[PDB]
Amino acid sequence: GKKKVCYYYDGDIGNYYYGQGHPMKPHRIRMTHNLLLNYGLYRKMEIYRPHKATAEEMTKYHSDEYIKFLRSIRPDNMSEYSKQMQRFNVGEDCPVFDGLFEFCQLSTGGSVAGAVKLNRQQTDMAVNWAGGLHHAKKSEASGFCYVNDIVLAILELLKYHQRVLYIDIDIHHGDGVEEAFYTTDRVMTVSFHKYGEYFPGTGDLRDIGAGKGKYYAVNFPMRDGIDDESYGQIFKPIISKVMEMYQPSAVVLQCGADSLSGDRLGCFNLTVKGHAKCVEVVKTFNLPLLMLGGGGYTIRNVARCWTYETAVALDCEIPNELPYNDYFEYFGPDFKLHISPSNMTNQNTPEYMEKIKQRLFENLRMLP
Ligand SMILES: O=C(CCCCCCC(=O)Nc1ccccc1)NO
Ligand SMILES: [Ca+2]
Ligand code: NA
Ligand SMILES: [Zn+2]
Repeated sequence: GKKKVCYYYDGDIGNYYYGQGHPMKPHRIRMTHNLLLNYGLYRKMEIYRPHKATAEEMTKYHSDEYIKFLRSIRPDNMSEYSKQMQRFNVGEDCPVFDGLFEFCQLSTGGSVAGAVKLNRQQTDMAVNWAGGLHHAKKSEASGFCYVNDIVLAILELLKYHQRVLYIDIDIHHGDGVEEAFYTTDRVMTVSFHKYGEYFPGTGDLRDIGAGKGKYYAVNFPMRDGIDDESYGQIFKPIISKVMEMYQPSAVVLQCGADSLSGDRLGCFNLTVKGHAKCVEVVKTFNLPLLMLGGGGYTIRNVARCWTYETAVALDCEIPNELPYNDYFEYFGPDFKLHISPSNMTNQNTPEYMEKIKQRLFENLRMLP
């Protein structure tokens, strides 16, 4: 049936600035919010302002030393932390910016609050577009991510759920999440990503987990230019097999929008409909679902993607003609919600797609 959706957003989020030339723009979360408000989606869901996650919350995963450094580091005292910055990988991809810790606290707070809401059985779905920062490690920032809100949200879910399924549709491999749960069968991690001389360099299909976690990490490595047809060819069959074999009681879906056509950093060719079909596929399983953000660098397309995926979560049809909004000029020259794929070559042949799927199916046969 139609589901109860709780959505997390803090109006301050859009003001956090990574710095001149940095592609990660928290402003895209505000654009997403303003667009979905203008479509009238607030009438169908509960809108919550997340709390600022504390150090006690963050240290359920991250080390005390790393969190203390994030809590202390500022552009004014940077010069006194040169060594600490190199140790925790802060300074280039993961810059020090005003309000960095507070940005982490709000990104994390939405994911953790959403997980609590699902655990209490007070919502069917929880949405946190400021979350999904999949690369952060126990004691290290990485790929524009500092605090792993996903790992913290899954640890919250594990209090009430024996098995939690994690699915990652961002163009980049969900390394941080896969790493945290690599040796456990209590979380199965499933990542679809561009692989081969691409950030972060991990997610080979041969990386399948270790110890009790062997066969509980799934990687689908892809080439440049994947399209809606090819993605759709494998996503439903793989998720269906995962659901059948793994039988999770809760799901976390990372919806990184950098897998869309025309992304500033991405090299895929999905449309918003192709991306959102993933949400529709996961939705059909009727399991408690936490939907998260992630990458996404062509901000107009990020706002379109996450607005449509919120409408999909709500089973609410919305017009293709964009309503007026505070960022209306960003959506030109068309002013439409949906996007067209580019003429880029799809390097993922149908044979390649079927072969990787068959290899992953062999691995899934190894589950109890
Ligand atoms: O989307 C991501 C993170 C991608 C991180 C890519 C790191 C390399 C990079 O492009 N860094 C960079 C570029 C311009 C300015 C500063 C850093 N994960 O899902
Ligand atoms: Ca991914
Ligand atoms: Na695992
Ligand atoms: Zn990404």
